[PDB]
Amino acid sequence: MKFETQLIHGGISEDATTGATSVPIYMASTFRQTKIGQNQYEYSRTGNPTRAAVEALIATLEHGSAGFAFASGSAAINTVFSLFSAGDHIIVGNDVYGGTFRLIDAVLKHFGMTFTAVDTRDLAAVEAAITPTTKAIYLETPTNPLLHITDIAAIAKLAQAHDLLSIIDNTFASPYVQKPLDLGVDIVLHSASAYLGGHSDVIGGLVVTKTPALGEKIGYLQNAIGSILAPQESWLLQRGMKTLALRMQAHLNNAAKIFTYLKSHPAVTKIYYPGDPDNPDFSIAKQQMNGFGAMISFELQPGMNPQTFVEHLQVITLAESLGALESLIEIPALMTHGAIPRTIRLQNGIKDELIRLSVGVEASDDLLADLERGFASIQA
Amino acid sequence: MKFETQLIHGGISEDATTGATSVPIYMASTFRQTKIGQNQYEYSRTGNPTRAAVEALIATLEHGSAGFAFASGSAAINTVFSLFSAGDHIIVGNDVYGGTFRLIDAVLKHFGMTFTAVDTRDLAAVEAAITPTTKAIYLETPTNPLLHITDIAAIAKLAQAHDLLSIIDNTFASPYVQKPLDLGVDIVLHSASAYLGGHSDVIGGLVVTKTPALGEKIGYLQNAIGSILAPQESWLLQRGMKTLALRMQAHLNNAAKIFTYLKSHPAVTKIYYPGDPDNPDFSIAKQQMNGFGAMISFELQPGMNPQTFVEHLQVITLAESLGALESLIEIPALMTHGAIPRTIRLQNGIKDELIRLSVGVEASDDLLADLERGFASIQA
Amino acid sequence: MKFETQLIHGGISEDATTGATSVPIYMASTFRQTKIGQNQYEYSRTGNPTRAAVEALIATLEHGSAGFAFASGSAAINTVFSLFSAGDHIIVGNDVYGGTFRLIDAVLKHFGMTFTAVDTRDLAAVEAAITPTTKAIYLETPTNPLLHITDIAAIAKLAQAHDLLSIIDNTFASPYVQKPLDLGVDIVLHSASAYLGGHSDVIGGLVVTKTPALGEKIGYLQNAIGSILAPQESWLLQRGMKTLALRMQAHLNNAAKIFTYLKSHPAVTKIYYPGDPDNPDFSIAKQQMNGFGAMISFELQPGMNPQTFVEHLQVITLAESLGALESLIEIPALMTHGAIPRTIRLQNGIKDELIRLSVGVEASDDLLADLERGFASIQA
Amino acid sequence: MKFETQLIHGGISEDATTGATSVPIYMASTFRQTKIGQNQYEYSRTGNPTRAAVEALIATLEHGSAGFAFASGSAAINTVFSLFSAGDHIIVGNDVYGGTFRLIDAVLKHFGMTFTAVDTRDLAAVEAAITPTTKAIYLETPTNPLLHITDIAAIAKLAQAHDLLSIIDNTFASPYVQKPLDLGVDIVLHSASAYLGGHSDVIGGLVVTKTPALGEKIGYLQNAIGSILAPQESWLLQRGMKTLALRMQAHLNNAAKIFTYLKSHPAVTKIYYPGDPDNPDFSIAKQQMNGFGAMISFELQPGMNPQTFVEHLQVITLAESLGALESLIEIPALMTHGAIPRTIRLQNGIKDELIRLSVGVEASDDLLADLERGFASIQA
Ligand SMILES: Cc1ncc(COP(=O)(O)O)c(/C=N/[C@@H](CCSC[C@H](N)C(=O)O)C(=O)O)c1O
Ligand SMILES: Cc1ncc(COP(=O)(O)O)c(/C=N/[C@@H](CCSC[C@H](N)C(=O)O)C(=O)O)c1O
Ligand SMILES: Cc1ncc(COP(=O)(O)O)c(/C=N/[C@@H](CCSC[C@H](N)C(=O)O)C(=O)O)c1O
Ligand SMILES: Cc1ncc(COP(=O)(O)O)c(/C=N/[C@@H](CCSC[C@H](N)C(=O)O)C(=O)O)c1O
Repeated sequence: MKFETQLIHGGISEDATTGATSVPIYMASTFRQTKIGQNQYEYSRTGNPTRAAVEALIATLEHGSAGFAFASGSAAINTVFSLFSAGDHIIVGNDVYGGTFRLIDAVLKHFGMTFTAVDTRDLAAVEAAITPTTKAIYLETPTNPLLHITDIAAIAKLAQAHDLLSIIDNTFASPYVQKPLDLGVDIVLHSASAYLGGHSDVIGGLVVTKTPALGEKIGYLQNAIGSILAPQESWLLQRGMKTLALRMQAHLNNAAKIFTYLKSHPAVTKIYYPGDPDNPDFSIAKQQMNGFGAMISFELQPGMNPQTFVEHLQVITLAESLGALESLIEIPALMTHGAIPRTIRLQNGIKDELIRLSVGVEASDDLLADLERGFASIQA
Repeated sequence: MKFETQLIHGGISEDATTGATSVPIYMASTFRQTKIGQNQYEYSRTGNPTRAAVEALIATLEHGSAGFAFASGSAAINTVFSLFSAGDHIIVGNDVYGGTFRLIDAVLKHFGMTFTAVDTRDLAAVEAAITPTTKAIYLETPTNPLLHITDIAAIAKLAQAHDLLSIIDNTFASPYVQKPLDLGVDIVLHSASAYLGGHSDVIGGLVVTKTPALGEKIGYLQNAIGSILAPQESWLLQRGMKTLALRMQAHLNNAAKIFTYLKSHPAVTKIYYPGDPDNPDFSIAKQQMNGFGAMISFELQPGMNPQTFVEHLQVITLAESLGALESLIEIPALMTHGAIPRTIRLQNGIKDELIRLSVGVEASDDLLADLERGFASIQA
Repeated sequence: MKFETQLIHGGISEDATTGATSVPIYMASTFRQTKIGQNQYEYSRTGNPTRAAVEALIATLEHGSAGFAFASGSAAINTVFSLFSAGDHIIVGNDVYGGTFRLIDAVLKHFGMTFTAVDTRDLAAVEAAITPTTKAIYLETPTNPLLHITDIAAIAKLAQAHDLLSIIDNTFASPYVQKPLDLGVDIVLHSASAYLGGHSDVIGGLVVTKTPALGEKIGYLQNAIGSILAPQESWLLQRGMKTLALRMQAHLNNAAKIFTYLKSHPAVTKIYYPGDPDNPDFSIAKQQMNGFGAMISFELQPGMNPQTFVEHLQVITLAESLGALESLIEIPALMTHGAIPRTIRLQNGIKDELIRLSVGVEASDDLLADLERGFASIQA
Repeated sequence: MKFETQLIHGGISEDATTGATSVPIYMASTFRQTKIGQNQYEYSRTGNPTRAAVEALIATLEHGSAGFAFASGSAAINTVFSLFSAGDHIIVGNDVYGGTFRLIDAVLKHFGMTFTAVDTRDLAAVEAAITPTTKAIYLETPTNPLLHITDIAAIAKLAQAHDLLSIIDNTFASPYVQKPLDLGVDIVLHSASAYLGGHSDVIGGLVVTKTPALGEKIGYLQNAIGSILAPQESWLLQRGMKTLALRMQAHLNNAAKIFTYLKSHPAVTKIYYPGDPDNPDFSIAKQQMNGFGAMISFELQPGMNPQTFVEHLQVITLAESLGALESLIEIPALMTHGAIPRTIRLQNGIKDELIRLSVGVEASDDLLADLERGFASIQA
């Protein structure tokens, strides 16, 4: 049907036998069998009706073939990279969530995997990074937290041309804004803690594969490694997913309003927003994004203290995470990207004074009034 | 106090501010902060009051220093082995759960990790397997499904003598029967889907470390990889853990009764039970095990069909998993150990006719009557 | 705060001690006490942090003083009417949900309570029904299922003039559309199974009182009778409430589109919609309702079979309940109002061919296309 | 089967279609229908697979025909008494839980219902209370908190002889100790917050009827009044019920040990325990009770302060409720029976210095050591 209708009714969204208008929460760890092998489900880790349904939904939403729900976005990333073996080289984006940076440096390189960081907006930089042992290209768009917009279909074509895998981290856009499998990508993955759960009460990850033979691989790993999303929280994700469209419009609209508002502040010295029209990413954003996202990062004038600004907001809420109905705000150097050494941070674009604002769903008037409370506290 | 009292009151078992006689279920993904860094909790993946409490409990029960709860026992094993890097060699037990076999062969060896299988009851075999790149010894006791009893304190001393790590998979015994950290081991890990949840409605894993510096390492990995146990199911584990003592006595007692009963059957050609007194493992079992477990594996006479036997039980329940209040039964070649190639299975002790019976909690009379229903369905 | 911001942040919407961006689920039945009496909470039935927060929220949303959450809307109605004693007379609306009819006839009249049904759009009819033993006026607007719009502030003034209580059942409008406490009413009550939970996975009721001395009375009854809303489902209500504004706009807009669409069908012989402009209720609706609701009832031409029409819809879903993201549809004579005798039904406006359509949130195009599938099946 | 096996496998304890070893949690509020009326379930309040299964279990356990799960024990009592109408007279026990006293005085007498309190151990007192408008006999055994043991089969025969209903509140014994439907009673009801949930994290009530025509009546009221037990907490009850036998033995045994221990204290001036052999209730207790319960009430010497005693226990926990794995303790005049006026309390047996101890499951040694801490603080 149309996309709004797929949220309500797509995936598996009911119970065949009873008519229940809500996938039951199958807490059972195991399932009895009449004949061996013939049983439809066998063990809750290998798969169960509750997580099966959330998996179904994220996949129809992403225009892919198979969904896979994981305990966290980190856990999803980890078993996706478990496709690769020692010797393999991966090209990564120069700006990714600090944890993806951490999992690579602190774990994956232990496993014989090598990495090269690349501004994947420069395709020649990407093309130049491809070695005979290179096996994949991993990137986010928009990036955490600078919101660099990368050309998905471009990177996908590069990947196919060289028998590489394309892995896009679609957390910030969500399928309402971007469906990377529709631009040639092989694997799409989400931190469903953000916009797909949307209510600030679920940690989880999602992977959606387009080919069926890579669904086999990601599934075999999901079950062999077991970092699965549990029944209650699979059920909550799917519950929060049903409002994704309604929530995401409210986010996008509010963020338009916050950007025009921050641009009109001289206290604000730089702004990161894919809808900034002097931003060179502006056109690739329009082309591949239905909306410009609801994340804005910005810098204050160098003498101005961002912690003062942030600790004096009162409707906006100082915390990590993003994609929540509540507008969260954060200083990535002191929080989500402290896992990256300060020298690499400043080298890749993340000054110590950067502020990252997950625009939320509250009434726009109350948000601007609140941001004013924070500008007022640093004398502006 | 005493162990039964630690189940009810140990770990964190209440709520400091309210008095609540039950750790609240902290579904929040993130936590607001008044001043950056100084917040007690930050992000539900990194840790939250609900999972923190289950973590506390499994650790006081295991006589260790730190607990870590994971999405599944598999997920716990995976991030424990993420301590190791390419080049490292691990000695493993010749009989481990087929999934541990699978994670090793299908994933871990991709990461440059090498393995040697060893009957860790033969300490000279173990001693002989130790190479200059060997870094750890991983084993279960009792083993899945043959219930080989290994000398924990012996393997621990071997490990310390060679600057190795000892990793014991304590799923079948549980802390009520065995506390391997008390015999010199560094890491203890559980499939909490079995006896610790005990109710057949939770998938989860637990790791407990004894040193504090290895708790730091396992924690850093728990958070960086993210295969964490979610709040609802952390809460259910801890709920099921409170009855572990009551349930485990009932299991052990029933299993004593099932063994004497199966031994008196000529249809039963071989039996695997750590309390079998002609079993050479019998004495190391008495020495290090408070009870003999509630798992029995057995073989029928070669012309007798184990699937007929199993598909004709009606109180006992044909399914995977174990440690449940309900007595589960299973054929490991056709089920939990199908992940091991048939030739390696027969080579390591697992005939195609082996039956594995998780003795449960139902009334012993009803169980023997039921097992009779299955013997009746095969004689000739 | 503006209303959209109160959904996200109003009531109690976080956890004071931790910062948790989600009221924890306090499953504890009881709370320890250091000193007797001086404990803040005491017993989960009497009140707990989880249900306390949902109670807080429905009350700030309704512009009242106290919230009270119940196990179901029926259970809320029952303990509200438990204010009254034998001898008391209540005026009720001629069109109320069949269960309110049932609770009155089958239970409340057993208790010595007397009732008079009255079209509360005719204020003289209401005024004329007031006897010396009359103690309250109970009504819904819009009514289930004919959507008769009653003048709330008019009925409120009548009530105060005669030392009566005004009880309005605000289920169909919800606080986004109507806030009856702002028009002079004493008690507002909800079937939170409808729009406040909004996700078709919560049964519950809410009562909000404006005076503080009637909050005392409703509270004393909530605890003495105990028909309370449990912690998990209190938590889900409040979770579903956060999107009420986003969801309710989508509902209202879709319903505008469905009405214009049904009006342009000659197969449709009569329509019940508070926004029908030839409907005499149209102006009192504009005056007291922010939107016209998202319920439409309609009749087909007398030879046309409504069960054929309904059993041939495929995006719309044949079931009881309403207020769900999914568009539910139903035949009140054969379903929600079978509890009213057929003769009283036809007498009060409910023909056997009436159809009631809870307009939902799915894309409007897919809904009209679907309703066409049902018109096509009866030949029009 | 045997009773221990019915806890694990009785009622509905699995899922027919999947084999799930755990009744799924059917959060759906409503159920789709293919043809009207034909649907097995239709609205979660009227009944759903999750609560249906808990209802099934409490009924097979109680040797009755129909189970009914309610939001709280209070809510169960309230809709059971909703069978009666104005004019009806009920005989009640002189010692019932203070809330049952409150619901009667503060609500039920409003409805034209009249009550007579009677020591139902004296059958002539009961016989003498029966008026032409008397319709039922309501009592608890053991009573809250004095644990008066009443002759169930005697009261049942009295009831049938006079076309009365017998309603026994079986909360303190639980079906493991007493099954009143087996002694001639019509209605059995439980506060499942106590021993049936057993884990101190569920509020709920249960009613079990023996005749099928009274199951119809209690059901019609359950649905019309709606004070139902919600899906998550229905699921938790049934989860806690599976260990009832294991937990209840531990309770009973510990309580034997606590009584002998308290009897040997001269600081303890009076003791209430159905197993006290100088207690005249001792023999009717042996005859109708499998065990003597795990509640002990006792008085200290008149100069000794019970709040000092209680506020100085540290394994035992000062709170309301009972039946929990943790040993709770309480002063009924200052807590659970403050709802009864002090003069009626002292008149019926409840001095201001009475202590009520819900013996729990913790190790007996740790409990006696703890009670010593409280005797030490007042000096024995
Ligand atoms: C694009 C992307 N992909 C993947 C992920 C990971 O997904 P999750 O495992 O959290 O669900 C994220 C996470 N994002 C959160 C993480 C908070 S920091 C974690 C903790 N403080 C720590 O120090 O480790 C954020 O930027 O605010 C992500 O933005
Ligand atoms: C000693 C030990 N350590 C660890 C684990 C893993 O713990 P979990 O991740 O399951 O919680 C187990 C598991 N045991 C279950 C697994 C069922 S098979 C899985 C599935 N059919 C598949 O084909 O993969 C069993 O033997 O019955 C284990 O016995
Ligand atoms: C304005 C109003 N107030 C109160 C309520 C009651 O609230 P709840 O207890 O359901 O949450 C409702 C209910 N409405 C549902 C009830 C379904 S019928 C019940 C069952 N089939 C039965 O035969 O009894 C409906 O019309 O579709 C209500 O519309
Ligand atoms: C034999 C019996 N039947 C029924 C019930 C009622 O069952 P529930 O509704 O609690 O589940 C009970 C309750 N018993 C608890 C109630 C705590 S007091 C309530 C509150 N403090 C208030 O002041 O009101 C107790 O004695 O400790 C009961 O002992």
